[PDB]
Amino acid sequence: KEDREWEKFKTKHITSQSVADFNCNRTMNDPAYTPDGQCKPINTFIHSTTGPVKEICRRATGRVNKSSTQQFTLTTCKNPIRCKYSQSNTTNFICITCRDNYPVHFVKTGKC
Ligand code: NA
Repeated sequence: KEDREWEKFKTKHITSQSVADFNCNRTMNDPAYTPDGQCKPINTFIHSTTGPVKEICRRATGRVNKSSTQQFTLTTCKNPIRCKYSQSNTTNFICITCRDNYPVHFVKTGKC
C-alpha cells in the first residue's frame, strides 16, 4: 500500500521542525515519529516540506532507488546512551526507494 508506506516514511524521516528546534531526545523516543520503534541506534530526519521530497520520485516508475537532485538539510540522531542522542546536522543529497510517485524508504544520505 504505497500511500501508507509514504505516510510511514513521512512520519519517520520528514520533520516539520527547524534545525534549531528539532530535539533528538524527544523525537527518537516519541511513538508518533518512530513507527519502527523508539530509541533506535540512528535516524536521519529531512528538514523539508513533503512536496519536494516526493518530487524525488516524479520521474520514477515501479520500485526504484532515486537520488535527489538537490541537497536537503538533514539532522542525524545517533549513538544513544540510554536513548539520549548525539545530534548533528548537515546538507546532502539523499537516496530513497520510490514506489511510483511515493518515497517508501530511506536508503542512504548522499547520492544512490
Ligand atoms: Na553538503
